[PDB]
Amino acid sequence: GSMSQFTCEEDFYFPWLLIIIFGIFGLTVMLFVFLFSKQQRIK
Amino acid sequence: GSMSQFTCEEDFYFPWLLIIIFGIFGLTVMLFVFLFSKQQRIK
Repeated sequence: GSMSQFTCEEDFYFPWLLIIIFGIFGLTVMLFVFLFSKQQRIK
Repeated sequence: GSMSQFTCEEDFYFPWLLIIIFGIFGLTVMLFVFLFSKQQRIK
């Protein structure tokens, strides 16, 4: 009633860290290939 | 309906589906680079 505060139900139970790691991996893979193609470098 | 099922007719993007797609992406990216290197390594 006085202050407003919320809380997560999952409480960091499920493997969220695993998802994060994988997420960056995919984004990095594509992001790398994209920038690499623009650089026009074989090495 | 106690249990639940997912079908194409439903026409709805589930959360688990997103994980699956990404999963194969990462595995394919590495699996591809690995096989690619082996294809060049040997004449």
